[PDB]
Amino acid sequence: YFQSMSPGKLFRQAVANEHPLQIVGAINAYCALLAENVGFKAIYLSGGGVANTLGLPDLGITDLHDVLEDARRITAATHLPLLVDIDTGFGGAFTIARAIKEMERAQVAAVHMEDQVAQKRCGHRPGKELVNTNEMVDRIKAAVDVKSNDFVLIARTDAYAVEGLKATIDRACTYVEAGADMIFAEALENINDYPTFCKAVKVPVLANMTEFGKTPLYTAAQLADHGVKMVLYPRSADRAMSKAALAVYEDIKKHGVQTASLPFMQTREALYEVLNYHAYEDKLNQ
Amino acid sequence: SMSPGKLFRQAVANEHPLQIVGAINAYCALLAENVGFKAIYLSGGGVANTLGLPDLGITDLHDVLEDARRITAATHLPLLVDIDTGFGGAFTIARAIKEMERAQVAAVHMEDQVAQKRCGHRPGKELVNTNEMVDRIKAAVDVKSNDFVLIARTDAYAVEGLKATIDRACTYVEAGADMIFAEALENINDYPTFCKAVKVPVLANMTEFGKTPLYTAAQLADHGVKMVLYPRSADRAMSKAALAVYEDIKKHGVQTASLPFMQTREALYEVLNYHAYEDKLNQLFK
Amino acid sequence: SMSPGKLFRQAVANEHPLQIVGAINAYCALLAENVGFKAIYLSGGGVANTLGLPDLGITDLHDVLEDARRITAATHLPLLVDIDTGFGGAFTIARAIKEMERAQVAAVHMEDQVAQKRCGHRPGKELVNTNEMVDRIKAAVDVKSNDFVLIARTDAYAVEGLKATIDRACTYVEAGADMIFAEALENINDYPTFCKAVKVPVLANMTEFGKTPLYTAAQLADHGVKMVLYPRSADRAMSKAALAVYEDIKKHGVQTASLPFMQTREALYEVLNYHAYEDKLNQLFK
Amino acid sequence: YFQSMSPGKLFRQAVANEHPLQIVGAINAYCALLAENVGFKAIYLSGGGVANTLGLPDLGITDLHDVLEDARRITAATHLPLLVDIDTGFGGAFTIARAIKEMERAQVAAVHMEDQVAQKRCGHRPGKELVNTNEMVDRIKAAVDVKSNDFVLIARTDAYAVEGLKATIDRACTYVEAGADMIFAEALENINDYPTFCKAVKVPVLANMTEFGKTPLYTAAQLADHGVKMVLYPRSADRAMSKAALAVYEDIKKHGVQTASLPFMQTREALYEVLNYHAYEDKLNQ
Ligand SMILES: C[C@](O)(C(=O)O)[C@H](CC(=O)O)C(=O)O
Ligand SMILES: C[C@](O)(C(=O)O)[C@H](CC(=O)O)C(=O)O
Ligand SMILES: C[C@](O)(C(=O)O)[C@H](CC(=O)O)C(=O)O
Ligand SMILES: C[C@](O)(C(=O)O)[C@H](CC(=O)O)C(=O)O
Ligand SMILES: [Cl-]
Ligand SMILES: [Cl-]
Ligand SMILES: [Cl-]
Ligand SMILES: [Cl-]
Ligand SMILES: [Cl-]
Ligand SMILES: [Cl-]
Ligand SMILES: [Cl-]
Ligand SMILES: [Cl-]
Ligand SMILES: [Cl-]
Ligand SMILES: [Cl-]
Ligand SMILES: [Cl-]
Ligand SMILES: [Cl-]
Ligand SMILES: [Cl-]
Ligand SMILES: [Cl-]
Ligand SMILES: [Cl-]
Ligand SMILES: [Cl-]
Ligand SMILES: [Mg+2]
Ligand SMILES: [Mg+2]
Ligand SMILES: [Mg+2]
Ligand SMILES: [Mg+2]
Repeated sequence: YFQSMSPGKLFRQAVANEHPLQIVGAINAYCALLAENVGFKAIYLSGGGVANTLGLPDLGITDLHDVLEDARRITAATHLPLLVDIDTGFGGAFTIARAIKEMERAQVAAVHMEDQVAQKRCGHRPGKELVNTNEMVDRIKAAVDVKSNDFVLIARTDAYAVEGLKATIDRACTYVEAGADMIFAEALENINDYPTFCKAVKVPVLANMTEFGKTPLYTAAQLADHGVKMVLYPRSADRAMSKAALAVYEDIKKHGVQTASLPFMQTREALYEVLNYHAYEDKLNQ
Repeated sequence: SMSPGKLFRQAVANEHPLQIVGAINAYCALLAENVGFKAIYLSGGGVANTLGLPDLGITDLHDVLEDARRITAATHLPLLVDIDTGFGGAFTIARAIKEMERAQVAAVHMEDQVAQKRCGHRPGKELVNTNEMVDRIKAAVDVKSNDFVLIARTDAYAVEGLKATIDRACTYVEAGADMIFAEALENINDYPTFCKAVKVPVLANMTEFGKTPLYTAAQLADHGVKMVLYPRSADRAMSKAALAVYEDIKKHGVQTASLPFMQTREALYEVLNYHAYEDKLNQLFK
Repeated sequence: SMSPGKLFRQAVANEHPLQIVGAINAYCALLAENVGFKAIYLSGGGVANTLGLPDLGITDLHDVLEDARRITAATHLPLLVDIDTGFGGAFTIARAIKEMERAQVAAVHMEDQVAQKRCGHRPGKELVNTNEMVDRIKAAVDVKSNDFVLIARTDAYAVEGLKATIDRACTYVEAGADMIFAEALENINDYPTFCKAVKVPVLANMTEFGKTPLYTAAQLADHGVKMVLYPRSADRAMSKAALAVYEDIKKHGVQTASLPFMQTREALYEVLNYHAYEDKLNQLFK
Repeated sequence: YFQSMSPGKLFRQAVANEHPLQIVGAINAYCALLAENVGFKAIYLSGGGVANTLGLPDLGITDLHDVLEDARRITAATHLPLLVDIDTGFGGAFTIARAIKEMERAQVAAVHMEDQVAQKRCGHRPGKELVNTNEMVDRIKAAVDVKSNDFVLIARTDAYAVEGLKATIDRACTYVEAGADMIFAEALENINDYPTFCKAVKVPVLANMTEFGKTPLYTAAQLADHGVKMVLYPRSADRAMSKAALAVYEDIKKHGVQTASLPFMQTREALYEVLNYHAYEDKLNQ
């Protein structure tokens, strides 16, 4: 409306307005513009996406700055509310506080922080270990301490795969008590566990619709009918982009020319429309 | 021991001709490397457009430098970087060259448009006079290392005709440019006379949706061309793929129909060389 | 609820006159805040010089933006930022304003020099015509929020005389500048006629080693000035102190003679508010 | 000589040439230019300095990017070899590897990494705890794995204050066996412990000459005569700069003008000489 809303308020309103809110991963500002064009009401900056786009595996190598810089580029280009993955907060209480404040300064609408172990030994192997409830509570309190009211903290639990449904609900509920605004859980293997989950935690729940993992793909409607308020598509666009890029590279290498690839390329014209190119080049000219 | 610039010069000498493919980010550069390209490119229009900006000279040294650094962190494959008109006067050009060298960049191209430049394939470009471009080149050559490659790009063809273009190119070589970028030549039969006149290696720009027909690398080489550039080819396909995934999710409430068009986790793991990470930990911490 | 720009406008209205002190970094801004200044300044010459560059328009939006962000992260004290001539054309100026707003900056000043600008106190400045500066201002006003302060700076005095300067300033106000920066006026008696003619608040630049005698804030206010700027004062003393410590260590093999000239750990801890950190941990994790 | 030496080689050579090498802290590029002018042969980027200059306490809040960005600005301005504080490496093996590679890419000559605990619990209080020898060995091996031969890794031990001389020597020796190039220890309370220390570890030893701690100030000559190859002055310049800045701020606030401060300010002329201003403004002019 005519209030000029804060990013967090826009996010909360998008969640309330949609049934459910679909949030799509965008690796850069241009992809966010594409999503906006299609009509999505919220967008997402994946941590794994930030790492992988740098040519790094998703092993917690990236820091606040890697993510912050990708987030800033996106929010500069669109007012569509952005949810940002900040992993485990990048360090202790003061680093978490810095992350929240910097994300808010970057006009980000929401972040999710998770309950994985962060600060393992130097030569410590990759794995799927959870911190205790109390430790995650501390992380949340560090975040809640400095956030504005409108800004959305989503607490993400990875407990489901490891601990089962009951333990997950207990954590999620404790996380809400600590001040989390919403809850991020993996796609439950059984759609009919959602009503119990959503009713227990009270706050809006996000379901993560990842491909090529251990989790099934339900429709947004199905998920909403079972109590879910947000559905996330974290890497979907990016996996298709990579296949397309690879195919173009192979085409050029094999054939000495990109002719066969032409039908698979967005046109200059469509690119110009997404950028509003003509309302620059033409619009203002000597 | 072998500098980026040296690797570039050697790639140019070894290949007939050297295909240089655009990569917008480090992951795309890894894809190109996997396919077996010998040099990669950071497009200025790509830098701008990926930020959601038109290619109108809004971006500065920092926008481009940051994208270049992310790519060279991930690969030793020699990178050619678009630095437009050098981002300002002599001192800015000098800063650009030194920063590009510090970022392990192999080559740059700088062009002879007036400051507020456009795509070389667009109508209504203004050129600086030969003397002014000479000054730009001199500023660059004054601070570059010997191995580092300065490519002088001329946009003169559309505006001044083939003869004037060749004269500029030749003057640019005399001023110390290492190679020539012959932008938006409309006919394969422009190349032999161009390439014979300038002597130094010449790049032909095989961009789509422009003023050039798409000739093969062999055809271009047979006409005296040493480098063929594919500046945005991968990027255009990526955008269409992203858009298609976004439409799928919006229309169908789920990304199932998109799955066949996505790179697999396995292929992603291979391109990131994920297993070398586990390997390294076993190597060092055992 | 109260925007940076609003805090700035209010500081200007409340003080007689508002003293604005240069701070090169966040720690200097904290020192100024401690002393009780109501507004702070990020000098363009300071941005350049601190990088080891001359103040010749080599720096870009990113150099300045990064220094501005570091300061505003540390303090809510309203910050005025030097954006030179806007770093390029209309679209660059628009980007600068939006980025400055995103960085929580309160005010900017933009001047009427030609692109490759110098210190306003140096001989041999070239000015753009009034019309061109008007265009610059319009580009800025078009995208700014209402609260955000655009200060139009004129360097015309040395080149064109007092009368021409006032005419420009007045045209700049008509174009939408909020306040006026009257650079390098040589005599206190230039101010009353200047300030009365332009109406909007006027800043006088009390820089050292320039073309201006150093008048008191009271004297300047009595002549109709609303803001007095001390752009590099702290920075010049810091450099002499650093140099003196370096000479001490080099000459004497030890820094003993320098100890009396060093801030104590205690004072440093107070300015950082170090104890609030321990306090916060006790508050939250008990 | 006429070889064009790598930064690390320049550092090694500076250490070998001097008796001992004095390395002075510089918070920014301009301070590094001042040190170079005075005649120092190596410079230092303090971690505490990076944090404090951001207005942050030295509590491990800063990351690789905060330090990297300050390091890049310095090395852009001078070829004087820079030693950079990278704390405990900013995370596990892969983060350490990234830190080394990025520091090398930034033309840094040397880093020091320490044996403090890093990855404490979220709401975990500030303190002076050491990791076990084995853990630091792992950190060193992570670093040595990716560094170039010439690049200098200095292993820093904080064991002295906590564990005594004997335990410190044992750690230092183990650190050298793991591949550290040099050793950083606090100022030993007894100058005559240095010969034993230096003879046991073999590699060059740095003594840290901090003010206002628990460590005494010996002269460079005294330290060198006892076996020490490097003496560090980490914050000295910066503490004097802060006192000078504060004094200028108080002057302007108290007196309404900076006249009393003038004798304590570096002149425009001296600033111009350090920057080589005249060989820009004059040197190249239309
Ligand atoms: C959402 C996620 O955490 C991410 O890093 O984007 C991933 C999603 C994915 O790529 O499978 C996750 O850890 O599930
Ligand atoms: C090569 C180019 O300079 C670019 O910035 O990618 C462009 C390509 C394009 O617009 O398709 C150009 O100006 O030719
Ligand atoms: C205020 C100023 O614009 C600056 O960039 O600090 C300078 C100050 C100076 O050079 O002393 C100016 O141009 O007046
Ligand atoms: C060298 C040091 O580690 C630093 O962070 O610069 C400090 C020095 C100091 O400021 O006392 C330290 O921890 O001793
Ligand atoms: Cl991965
Ligand atoms: Cl916007
Ligand atoms: Cl920001
Ligand atoms: Cl609840
Ligand atoms: Cl465009
Ligand atoms: Cl590499
Ligand atoms: Cl040549
Ligand atoms: Cl690896
Ligand atoms: Cl200067
Ligand atoms: Cl604050
Ligand atoms: Cl007005
Ligand atoms: Cl605090
Ligand atoms: Cl501290
Ligand atoms: Cl240099
Ligand atoms: Cl770099
Ligand atoms: Cl030994
Ligand atoms: Mg993630
Ligand atoms: Mg371009
Ligand atoms: Mg200035
Ligand atoms: Mg430190």
